[PDB]
Amino acid sequence: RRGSRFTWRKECLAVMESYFNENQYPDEAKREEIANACNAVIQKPGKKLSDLERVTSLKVYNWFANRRKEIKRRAN
Amino acid sequence: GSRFTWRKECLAVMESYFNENQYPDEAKREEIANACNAVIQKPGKKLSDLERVTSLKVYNWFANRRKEIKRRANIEA
DNA sequence: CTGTTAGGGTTAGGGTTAG
DNA sequence: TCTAACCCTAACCCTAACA
Ligand SMILES: [Cl-]
Repeated sequence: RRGSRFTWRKECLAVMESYFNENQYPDEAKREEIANACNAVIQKPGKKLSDLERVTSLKVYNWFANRRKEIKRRAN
Repeated sequence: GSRFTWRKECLAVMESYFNENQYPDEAKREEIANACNAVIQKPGKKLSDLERVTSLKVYNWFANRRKEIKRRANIEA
């Protein structure tokens, strides 16, 4: 975990939250869908997405999981 | 004041460890803390809870140090 | 028997607060 | 002002409860 830390861009979070309200438990395929969705919003024309910037299904997973946890905790 | 303040000697000690490893575990942090206290400890005087060094404080400092460094890096870039 | 993952933890980067 | 303590949460580990 000592590597530089990834940041979710405001535009990705929108897609995320959109998909999150619909359903908070995306399956693998769904996560891939959301991943491509997010990438499509951030990729700059004419440039490939760096491996550090590209959203993967796993990032999406962890995001959902973490959010669920934060909510459950923030409900006392 | 009424907030914890790092004594120079303590900082020196901690820095000596920071240059070797920047992520000391609990046990190591105990060692470091005890080292610090030993130095700032005066005879026949119990160190007040505030000025007393603990593994948690060491932890906080190490983290803050790493972060300060990462800032200093971006400043020069 | 093989394979997934919820949700209980922890570690640590980038930033903000509080005294 | 100065910075120790804290906040948030990305990214992982672990085991029970499944399919
Ligand atoms: Cl931290």
